[PDB]
Amino acid sequence: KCPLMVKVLDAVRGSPAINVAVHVFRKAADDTWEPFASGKTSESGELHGLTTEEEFVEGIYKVEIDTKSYWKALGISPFHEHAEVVFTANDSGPRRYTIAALLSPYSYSTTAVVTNP
Amino acid sequence: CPLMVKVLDAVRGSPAINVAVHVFRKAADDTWEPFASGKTSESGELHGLTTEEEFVEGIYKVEIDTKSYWKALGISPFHEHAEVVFTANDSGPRRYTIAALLSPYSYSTTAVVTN
Amino acid sequence: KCPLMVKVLDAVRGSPAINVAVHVFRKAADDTWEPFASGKTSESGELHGLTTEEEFVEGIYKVEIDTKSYWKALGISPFHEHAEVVFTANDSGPRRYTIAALLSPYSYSTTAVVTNP
Amino acid sequence: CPLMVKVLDAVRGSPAINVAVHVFRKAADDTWEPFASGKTSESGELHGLTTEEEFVEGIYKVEIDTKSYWKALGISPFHEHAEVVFTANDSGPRRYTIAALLSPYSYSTTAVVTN
Ligand SMILES: C[C@]12CC[C@@H]3c4ccc(O)cc4CC[C@H]3[C@@H]1C[C@@H](Br)[C@@H]2O
Ligand SMILES: C[C@]12CC[C@@H]3c4ccc(O)cc4CC[C@H]3[C@@H]1C[C@@H](Br)[C@@H]2O
Repeated sequence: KCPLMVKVLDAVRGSPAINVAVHVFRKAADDTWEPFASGKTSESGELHGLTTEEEFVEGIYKVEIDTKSYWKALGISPFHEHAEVVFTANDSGPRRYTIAALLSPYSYSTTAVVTNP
Repeated sequence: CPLMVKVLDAVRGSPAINVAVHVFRKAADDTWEPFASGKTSESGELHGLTTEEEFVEGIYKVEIDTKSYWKALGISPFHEHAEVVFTANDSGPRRYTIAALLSPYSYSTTAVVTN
Repeated sequence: KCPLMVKVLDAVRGSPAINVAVHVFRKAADDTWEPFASGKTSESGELHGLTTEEEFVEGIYKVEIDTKSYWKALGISPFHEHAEVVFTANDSGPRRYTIAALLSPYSYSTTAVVTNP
Repeated sequence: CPLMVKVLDAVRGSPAINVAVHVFRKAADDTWEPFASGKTSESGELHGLTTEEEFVEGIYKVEIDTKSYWKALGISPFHEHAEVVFTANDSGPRRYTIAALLSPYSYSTTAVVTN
């Protein structure tokens, strides 16, 4: 909801990827990754409510999507540990970010849709 | 040499082997005329479809028969085939590689155009 | 709306692809492509209302997305004429189909999300 | 031979040339230890990163420095880099090709694992 949303789809089943764990980190002043927010995708493959416009300040963020556990639960041993998405946010003022990922066992893609509010 | 097709399997992390590929050229009456065809190799590649002489400017379609590939693997697919439609242009680079990455409910295709 | 929706995104701009022409065809009994529906994507990159559950019977359908005109209007000469999506629909009863496409000048992807109503 | 990286540019339909690539291996203290690196060739490829001897089972990360690539082209990009994280497994095929297809606001990566 509002400034950061994550959407995950399954390219094998043509479906939302449900119950996928997502961890967001923010680079701290000492160049370490600090925990920022986390959650799981819903029945629609979406994860809303990770942060607020106030909390989501300028910075470098990493969205980890735990794809390996997703595939393993479906009986599949996939190639990747997780899909990582690393980006600078809000450098030119607040924006609305949708981070999308499309998953296959040995491949994925990831796409950002960015809107000006 | 001027046209190659390369196909990968995103589920198995492998070349997509034995996939039928049909190339067509658009005729003056806007129908698709068979132009060349073959099956992908053990490396997922299909070479020797055409020649510099035959591959003149025009509109081409490459059909990759993905449904039969997934059916052989016992995996239910969405698409009948992947279609790639483009105009060949002499002003650009001399070689077209039409690549495709296949999943049961999604495909990605790219053109790598080089000299 | 209801059983067939098309969504188009621009991978260069990280935005919906707006005002993209979309033509849907259905294979007739004489194995020819008959016009079925058409429209343009909205400001959200979506195209709703192409058909109804009544009209969208079993068959083989082709969704043509006119990507070349889209890129040309942005000053770009792209590789493909259009993105084609060809599929059998409703073979096992009515379903809800979202046909998504992600566009770049020399590449695209397309993905179906299929739901049981 | 056991690890290759191949990078393509979806905007220009070309190999992505001169892209920095850094490989890391996960250490016992869960930090990332520099393992190998290089720049993609004129064919968008990076060979000779490691050896059969050195490429033991473990968790590896391949970072592809996409932001600097797009910046050089004058195109505003979204990601800092593309990351690819995986466990090397001796039970599987002997060669890993890590491929990536780049756009300014989207990337796709595949592992092609072969003998
Ligand atoms: C990058 C790629 C996967 C890797 C492919 C590949 C893999 C190994 C290799 O030796 C060559 C290629 C060329 C096509 C490449 C695909 C084009 C696009 Br459709 C796909 O994302
Ligand atoms: C995952 C996706 C980008 C995000 C798209 C998206 C974005 C926002 C949203 O609300 C829905 C979708 C569904 C299609 C999704 C695409 C399908 C495939 Br063609 C592409 O990789």
